Amino acid sequence: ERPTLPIPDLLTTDARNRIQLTIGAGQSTFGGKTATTWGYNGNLLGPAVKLQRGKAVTVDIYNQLTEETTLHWHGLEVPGEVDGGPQGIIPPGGKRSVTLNVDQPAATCWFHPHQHGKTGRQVAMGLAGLVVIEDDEILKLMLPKQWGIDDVPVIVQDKKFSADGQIDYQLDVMTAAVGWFGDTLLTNGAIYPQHAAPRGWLRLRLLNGCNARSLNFATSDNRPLYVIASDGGLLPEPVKVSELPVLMGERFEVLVEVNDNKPFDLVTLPVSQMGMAIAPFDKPHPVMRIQPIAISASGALPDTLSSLPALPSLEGLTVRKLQLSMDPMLDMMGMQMLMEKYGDQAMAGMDFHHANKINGQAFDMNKPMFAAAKGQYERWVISGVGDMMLHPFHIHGTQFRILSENGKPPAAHRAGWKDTVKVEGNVSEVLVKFNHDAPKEHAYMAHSHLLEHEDTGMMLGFTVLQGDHG
Ligand SMILES: [Cu+2]
Ligand SMILES: [Cu+2]
Ligand SMILES: [Cu+2]
Repeated sequence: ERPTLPIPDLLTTDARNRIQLTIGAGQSTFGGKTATTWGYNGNLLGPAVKLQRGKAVTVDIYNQLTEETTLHWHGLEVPGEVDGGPQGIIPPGGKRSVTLNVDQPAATCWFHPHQHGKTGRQVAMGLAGLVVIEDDEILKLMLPKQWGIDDVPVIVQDKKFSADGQIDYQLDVMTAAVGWFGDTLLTNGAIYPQHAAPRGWLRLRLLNGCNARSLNFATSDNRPLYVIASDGGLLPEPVKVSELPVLMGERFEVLVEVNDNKPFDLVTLPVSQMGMAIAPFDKPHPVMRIQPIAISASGALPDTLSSLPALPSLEGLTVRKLQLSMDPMLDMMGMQMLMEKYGDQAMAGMDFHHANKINGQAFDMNKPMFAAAKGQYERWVISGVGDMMLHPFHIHGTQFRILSENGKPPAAHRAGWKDTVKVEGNVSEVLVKFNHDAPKEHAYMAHSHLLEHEDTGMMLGFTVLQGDHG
């Protein structure tokens, strides 16, 4: 029998208004082999922290690893001091506390390490958790809302393991060039689980938690997915899709219909990204089995969900150009190693530690590239012209609107609030506004979310201090 889908615990504040997260090493089992893994409040992955718009929470973070880490709340708009970028060091055996004052629409965000140069390994070892933000608006909708029954998080990740069963992560030339990817797909940490869902509407909060692998969700029997929310919250109305591409670090919430006596699989379809259509990912691959059950369910697919504000006029806004690049030598060496090992299938459908760059500079923790304005829209133009690697570009401190995505206006289910934009051999443009401060000592990051590229230099720091005084 397939294992049941693990359900992260939904963790709320205690009487002291505190949430405790312990970062630690333990053991997990994959395919009958034990592996050392890391987790928040457990052996692997983490809980779902539940936050309400307009309410403060204090998080106490206990680092019980033997190495430094940081804790970043990806998708949360918070000041730099509590954003948990690479400057937010938590010593091994130490504790750090942050007060989060949540001020943004309901959405599914997530959290993960951001340790300088080591983010890929620390996520690969198992660290990731979820953030569920609620507000008044969303609860009035009739959405499926029973956590772990008809409202379920789905954190999808690949791993590769060595013969001893341990997770096999090394940041070497090939993995630095193409990304860390594996042959084993996990869904909330389990291999091909089943989830028992009541007849009616099932809400899936999908996260691509892979280091480097893009995904493309669909159902085994071609039933549609109704997209209701993206990274930064609800869309204005549901968007019906037959397939749903999801970049690394992106979330979408979808509703799917569950009918009596008709089990089906959520699957991922082959993608056109270097290295990612190697067997078993050359064909549709299962993510999990949905098994209909007969218990109570009241959830609805609402005709209307929210209102999206009009894009502001673009005239007169500051433009920032961010040119992404990879060292041609790393690109050539890594691509050759990939082709030699896997052959043509590795391109199907198509020293090095500071090799990857933005505007000619590898990330410098001591030197923010610029100071962005506070409380003012800017247009950021991000280019990957010059290579054909996938760069899901993420900017801390904001939920943004995509104006142009890699050659075209964004797809309808990508036109709302986003914290990731596709850049791949073309140029994208986003409209951003920073509402919180970030000083040089706790700067915001902007980077590709292909973690091995972030780790080898494709990140910049930026500060936010003041708006116009002119
Ligand atoms: Cu992230
Ligand atoms: Cu982030
Ligand atoms: Cu980041």
